[PDB]
Amino acid sequence: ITGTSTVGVGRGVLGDQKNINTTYSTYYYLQDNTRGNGIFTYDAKYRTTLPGSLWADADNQFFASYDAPAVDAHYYAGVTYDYYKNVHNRLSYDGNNAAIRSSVHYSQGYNNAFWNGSQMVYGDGDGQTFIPLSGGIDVVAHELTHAVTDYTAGLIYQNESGAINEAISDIFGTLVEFYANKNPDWEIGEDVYTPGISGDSLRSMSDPAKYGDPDHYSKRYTGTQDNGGVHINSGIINKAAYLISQGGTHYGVSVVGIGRDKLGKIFYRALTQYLTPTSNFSQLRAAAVQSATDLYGSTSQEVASVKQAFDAVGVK
Ligand SMILES: CC(C)C[C@H](NP(=O)(O)CNC(=O)OCc1ccccc1)C(=O)NCN
Ligand SMILES: [Ca+2]
Ligand SMILES: [Ca+2]
Ligand SMILES: [Ca+2]
Ligand SMILES: [Ca+2]
Ligand SMILES: [Zn+2]
Repeated sequence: ITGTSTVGVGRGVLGDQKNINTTYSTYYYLQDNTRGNGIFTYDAKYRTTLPGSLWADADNQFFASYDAPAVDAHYYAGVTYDYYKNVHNRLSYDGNNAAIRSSVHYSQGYNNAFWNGSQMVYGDGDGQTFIPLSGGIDVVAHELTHAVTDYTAGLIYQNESGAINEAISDIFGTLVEFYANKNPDWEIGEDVYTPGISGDSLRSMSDPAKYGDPDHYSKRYTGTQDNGGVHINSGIINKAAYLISQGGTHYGVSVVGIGRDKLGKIFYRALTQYLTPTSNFSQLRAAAVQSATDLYGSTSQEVASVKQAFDAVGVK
């Protein structure tokens, strides 16, 4: 909408207060004009029609319980935009400052979030498996990263290319969580998953097997559920990424960690310069090796550590 840029205040899903960028034109809208061609947050009103209504508020204060998922979807989309711009010199998901749109209050009891090809969508959860999913900064960044992948490598959402697609979203979701620096970890979704159980998460990158996911190519899932295991076999790549950054000895193979920033540079370059829609795990290894070579040199520790990490997870 046309209006003037304003700053509202509200509370997110976890009860924390934050300022948000809004737009005033009769109402205050969840429309942040400070980033690209805007960040826009919509109310899906418990239905499945998308996007729903651009979020309108009478007083620019967002402290109602119903407001909380919108506050966080809007704010964390801004953090994710800032990460891509400031760290990777990427302007929104398309590289051209495309408007970023999210809908909250999608459906009833909906234990998931997704990118639908055009926008982000967040359920409220059923209150037992999830609380509203935009409360997780890693979740929000996972979703926006699907848009980045779709505009760049274009990894098809099936089998190994789809597991790479998933891992890219977990990797950058985690790197955004570290960028914001509030309780960062190598776990996925912990802030919104299972409110009645402390210390768990949907997936672990540091130890995927904690939640049943493979941590070695020999343990990969080969069936048809979950689009050929895209959220399962992502553990193999998540583990490799974790090892590149943090190091470790895994199935007897030692990896010297090179840190999160270099992990992010290597994988961002692989995603945007070398991967293709049908890349498999072996092709990802080659893309990561080439990316590290471009950035750090063929004889660098960074290249050596990429090779060790893929060796450790059984990907040649
Ligand atoms: C981080 C988690 C809390 C949420 C995450 N959800 P996701 O992996 O973005 C689902 N996307 C999808 O199916 O895209 C496929 C698709 C394509 C077009 C239209 C609709 C759907 C997940 O791990 N969900 C499984 N628990
Ligand atoms: Ca209000
Ligand atoms: Ca965390
Ligand atoms: Ca996390
Ligand atoms: Ca929990
Ligand atoms: Zn995903």
